Amino acid sequence: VREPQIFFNLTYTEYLDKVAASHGEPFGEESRNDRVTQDMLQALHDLCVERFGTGYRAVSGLCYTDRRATRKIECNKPSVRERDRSVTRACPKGQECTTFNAYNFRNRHHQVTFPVCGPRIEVKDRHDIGIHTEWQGTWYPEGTYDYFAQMAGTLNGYFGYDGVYSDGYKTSSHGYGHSWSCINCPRGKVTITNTYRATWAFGYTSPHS
Repeated sequence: VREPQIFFNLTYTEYLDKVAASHGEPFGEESRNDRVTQDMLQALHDLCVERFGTGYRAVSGLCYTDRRATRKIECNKPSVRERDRSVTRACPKGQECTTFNAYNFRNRHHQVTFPVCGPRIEVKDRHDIGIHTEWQGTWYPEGTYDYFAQMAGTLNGYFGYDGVYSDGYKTSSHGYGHSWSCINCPRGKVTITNTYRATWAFGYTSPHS
């Protein structure tokens, strides 16, 4: 069933809510997570296991920048009455860090915050028409896909998307705002423009389950 959905001006966590809604190994209270955020949390568990051994799980984390965008993740193993232990891992080069919310294994009262990386899209190719000027960037994101892109800071701009299904039929959008989201959308090309200055945008892509 082909059912692409396009949204402007969602936050990243609202994009993840739309992913979950389009479908409508957890331990403990992680049972309460949507499949989309649980898959993301499990990738953080993997980092805790790589750096604390079998059974360690991510219980929170954050973003910071020290030369590079960097994740700091708090880990604990359910068997263990010790303080949480931290592991730090830079985002891949060319990527930036944002956060999402999910239940950890021990806290049933509220979701906690976790970090996740995604490509930095440079918006710096200058276009001049008349005495009008804009800066552009293009992103080719990694069946169908759940795409997100947003401007950094308070800037807004135009988000352009051209997607193509395997049989050649097309889905496109072009609109102004702070962000753009595509749920269950075909592989495509994203263009971002703004009229203020050279800047950057954050992209995130995941296969649509």
